[PDB]
Amino acid sequence: MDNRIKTVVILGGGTAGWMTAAYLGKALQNTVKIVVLEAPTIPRIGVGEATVPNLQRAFFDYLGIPEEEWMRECNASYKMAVKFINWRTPGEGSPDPRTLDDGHTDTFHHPFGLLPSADQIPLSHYWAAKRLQGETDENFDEACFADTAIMNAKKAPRFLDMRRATNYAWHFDASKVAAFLRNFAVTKQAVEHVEDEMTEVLTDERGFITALRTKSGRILQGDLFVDCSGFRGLLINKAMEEPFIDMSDHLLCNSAVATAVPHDDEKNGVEPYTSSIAMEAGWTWKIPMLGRFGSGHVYSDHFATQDEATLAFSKLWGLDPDNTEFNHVRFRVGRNRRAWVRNCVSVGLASCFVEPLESSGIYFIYAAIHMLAKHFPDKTFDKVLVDRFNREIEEMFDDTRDFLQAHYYFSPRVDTPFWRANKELKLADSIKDKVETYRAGLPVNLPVTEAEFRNFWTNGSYYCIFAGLGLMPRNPLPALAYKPQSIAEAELLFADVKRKGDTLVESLPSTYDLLRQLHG
Amino acid sequence: MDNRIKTVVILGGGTAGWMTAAYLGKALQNTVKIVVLEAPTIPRIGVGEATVPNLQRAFFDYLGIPEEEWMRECNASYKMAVKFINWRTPGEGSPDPRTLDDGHTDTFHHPFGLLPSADQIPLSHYWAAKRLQGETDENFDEACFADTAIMNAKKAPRFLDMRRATNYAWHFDASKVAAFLRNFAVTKQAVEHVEDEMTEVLTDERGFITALRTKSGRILQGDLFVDCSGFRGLLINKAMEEPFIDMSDHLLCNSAVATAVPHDDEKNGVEPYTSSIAMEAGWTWKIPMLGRFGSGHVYSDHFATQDEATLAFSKLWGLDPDNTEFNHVRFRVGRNRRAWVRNCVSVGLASCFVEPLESSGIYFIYAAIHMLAKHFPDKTFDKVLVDRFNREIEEMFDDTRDFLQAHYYFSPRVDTPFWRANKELKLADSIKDKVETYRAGLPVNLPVTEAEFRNFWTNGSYYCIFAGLGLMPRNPLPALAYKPQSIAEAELLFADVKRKGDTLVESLPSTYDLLRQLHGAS
Ligand SMILES: Cc1cc2c(cc1C)N(C[C@H](O)[C@H](O)[C@H](O)COP(=O)(O)OP(=O)(O)OC[C@H]1O[C@@H](n3cnc4c(N)ncnc43)[C@H](O)[C@@H]1O)c1[nH]c(=O)[nH]c(=O)c1N2
Ligand SMILES: Cc1cc2c(cc1C)N(C[C@H](O)[C@H](O)[C@H](O)COP(=O)(O)OP(=O)(O)OC[C@H]1O[C@@H](n3cnc4c(N)ncnc43)[C@H](O)[C@@H]1O)c1[nH]c(=O)[nH]c(=O)c1N2
Repeated sequence: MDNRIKTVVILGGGTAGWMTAAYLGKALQNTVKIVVLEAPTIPRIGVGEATVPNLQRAFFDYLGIPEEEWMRECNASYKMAVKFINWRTPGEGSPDPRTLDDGHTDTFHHPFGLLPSADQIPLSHYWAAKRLQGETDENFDEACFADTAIMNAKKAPRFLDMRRATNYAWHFDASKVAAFLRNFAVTKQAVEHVEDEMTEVLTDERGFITALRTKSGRILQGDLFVDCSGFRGLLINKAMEEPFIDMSDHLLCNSAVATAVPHDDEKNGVEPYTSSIAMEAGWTWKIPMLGRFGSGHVYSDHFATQDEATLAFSKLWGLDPDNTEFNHVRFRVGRNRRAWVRNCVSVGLASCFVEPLESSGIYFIYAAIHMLAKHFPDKTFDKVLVDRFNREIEEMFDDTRDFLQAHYYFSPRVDTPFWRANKELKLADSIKDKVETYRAGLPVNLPVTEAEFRNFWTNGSYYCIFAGLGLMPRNPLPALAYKPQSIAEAELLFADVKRKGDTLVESLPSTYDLLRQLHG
Repeated sequence: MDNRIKTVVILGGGTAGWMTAAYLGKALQNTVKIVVLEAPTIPRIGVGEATVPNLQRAFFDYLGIPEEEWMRECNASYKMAVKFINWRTPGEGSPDPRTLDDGHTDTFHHPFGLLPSADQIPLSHYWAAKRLQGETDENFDEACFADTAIMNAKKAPRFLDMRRATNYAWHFDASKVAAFLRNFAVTKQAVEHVEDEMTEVLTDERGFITALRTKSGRILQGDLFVDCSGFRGLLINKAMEEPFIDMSDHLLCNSAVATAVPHDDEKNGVEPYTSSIAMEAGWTWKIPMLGRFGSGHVYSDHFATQDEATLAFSKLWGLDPDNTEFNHVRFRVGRNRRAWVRNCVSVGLASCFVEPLESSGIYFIYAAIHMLAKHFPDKTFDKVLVDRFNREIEEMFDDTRDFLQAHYYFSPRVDTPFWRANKELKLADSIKDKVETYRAGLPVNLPVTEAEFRNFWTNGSYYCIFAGLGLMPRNPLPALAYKPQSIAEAELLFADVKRKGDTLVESLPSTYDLLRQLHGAS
């Protein structure tokens, strides 16, 4: 008896939809019919985008697509961290860092460099102990990651022989990634591409979807439906009546204004990182690419009108407020009660979302798809398959939401009503527990070298954001008081970070030069 | 004012005690005074203990003690698995397997070999699909591990050149491991050994221990106390008054009768595995070493009297009850509500315990030790360090309690009250959750190759036990129906098991011959 899913209908032709078609195309080995229904009429988000390092391994590698192939197609650039600018100090927006009391610029990094360990203790803890004992004033990113010296010099993460120097994620234009995966899906995975608008969702009496009707009159039948229709959530929210859980009491930002600023790569090179530039009522991203950089001011629409934000955004880069090609989007912050209901699976903005502070959005998509491939059902829609998928989404999303909440709740700024309101907010119990662990000087979420998605943000990453913002431990890791040999060892690791950080800038090619050989 | 712990007092000098002293002696880098108070007691028959593969990485390697060096000191032998004999068929115990309704012997293995994967799916899942679809008649352990063929031939997990062939753990007389560690702490880390009986625990107004009185009139001052006093929990249960949570409503067995049996190694060879031989009111371990095997009937004393168990144990091996030297113990099952209270940390039998069906005892020691070192305090005894250590202990203990529940609740024997009463136990929520996941065809706790202690028992292990006992998923993993190529890729994996089983059975030395060379007996 064949009780398999025979047809999969994906509603949506943005990044979520085509990622889904590309990945299920590879995963279901031409046993299922895959249809993408997408309205050219209804724009897709596409704003210039950044990612995290597992993208290549957990997605493109699955598709059999080498990095340098996809990268060359979407004008892709290298990302080694998020660099935070003017998060600690008061004032209006500026690209340039204000000065701290110690005379350092108000900047701190969030690299993806893995912290070295000595005696089963990561370097961060050795660094925190010397700090709290008055034996060093040096900053955490400068002391613990060579990457920092590479980024400040704007050098690349690869040599010209393409030998890897450091860990890195990607910047790219979303549209181009969408377009690349659309061609891939259609011409290599044989996905049917339907260009039209859905007008009606047909369900049966048990509340399962049977087809989507299009304005042209075609009826697209299917056994499984994936909702990549964006924030409107036309299947999961509208048709299935799954409620969205609003979480504007955990993160306040709900709006953005973006554009693509052109840029002189011969003069200033290219920064190999995403900058996140604090503002009075939020922050602004900057995503360097060959010839241009994407940017956008994320803000709360309770603390600023579309005007003020557009104006502050425009001031930042010296843009004309009245004749610029702006991109205004209001966004959901939260997750659906249940991500997958009956025979509808939400993926993308139809599912969960947080502001783009740590580049969560594309990660969420390929993690949800992977979760769906693993729990892929037949027509009986086993309750346990659906519920384990849903528990996995739930955990992945709360992990990230708390890590983001950590960026705002510990910030010292109190100059504007936005920043003050970010301290009135209640922290989820799980983040408070981790803060407690941290304050006791213990590690939070030690790395383990699938289940990455459950605990994606490691000790290294909590230290960048806590110690960067100035949240320190109450005291040093107590065990270190008994470990004079391990402390000496860690002095060698600290030297090793400086000697490597010195050696690589002298030998490494600039980011621009590396993007020259890669691209046109 | 220096806030560090200057003196650590360990009560007890069995395995828990001397592992604690040696590990702390390395971890605290001679900045702390370590004192072991323990009573001489007496010397007893070594009924043998079995272990799991991390013992060397997580403990002996930390101390810089090479495998061969410590094995040579405790007549150790190799363990590639636990082998379950007659857990599916009724009747009195026999070392020899009974024959199942389908013609197979009633034996199944729990190896330590990690499973291979095709398309991010464990080979177990390919086996279960074929099995539920009628495409293989083969057992899980035969299908998915070459260790099964190596064990059936009694071949060693290493070659004579000492090159590794399989994953394994150890068999040994733990009294000797304790004596070897005692020597190492005393000669190489200047531990203070006080051979005396503790008679009083002194405490201050806030409930903290300040010193231990001995019979001879010592008052041993300390800042941190480790309770390694055994089941008595003299510090954590008596002095600190921390309740033990009895958990005999999750696992029934609470007793053991054990002896060491001389063995003809030139005749029978040496099994590289621990055997679990099902009995009417329990089960009996067989833990081979060179020259003898340790053995012991674990039982519930609600369902059997000591004399009954002891007689059934003897009959199993053809022993003369009156001419055999037995050790007899009644053990508690559970954990202390908090393993660490104030300045008293409990380790070993003083802390938590479960029957030794899957070799949890020494594991619980070095795991808790490791957790103590990670959360090692000063004299402020920050309540977050104490609470996180306790969190880890109970998560470690529940993982293992869950795993052991799976062994009994899914046994299809109904022939005696003991076996029936196993099926009227309440499963914990988390083991029930795993069963559901398994029953839906999904993986259970997928492997990821520190934090191993959270999630130690992985998908392979849950399949060895579930499938061994007869609990199958209700239907294959559904994704597999859509993956004709992955299925074919797993067929090659199945073939690599068979071939590697053929080669290693031909090329490996007998476990006997390897032991002879390692212990220098030939
Ligand atoms: C301001 C901002 C900034 C970022 C991000 C979001 C936001 C709001 N993200 C998230 C990321 O952009 C997002 O995950 C995808 O790129 C686009 O999401 P979707 O495909 O789900 O919806 P999207 O809205 O993009 O597409 C919806 C699709 O559904 C179709 N549709 C809707 N209604 C229809 C109907 N009735 N009939 C037919 N079709 C219909 C649309 O036409 C379209 O094809 C992100 N992530 C990241 O990793 N790093 C980053 O830097 C950012 N940056
Ligand atoms: C039946 C059975 C079978 C097994 C196991 C246990 C049991 C009960 N174990 C567990 C393992 O054998 C055990 O945990 C350790 O070997 C010994 O643990 P302790 O040191 O905590 O107790 P243990 O009882 O050995 O030591 C207590 C110490 O405290 C001392 N003491 C008590 N009161 C005192 C006082 N007032 N003053 C001074 N000193 C005092 C004692 O004298 C002794 O030195 C096991 N594990 C495993 O990993 N695999 C296996 O196969 C088995 N098998």
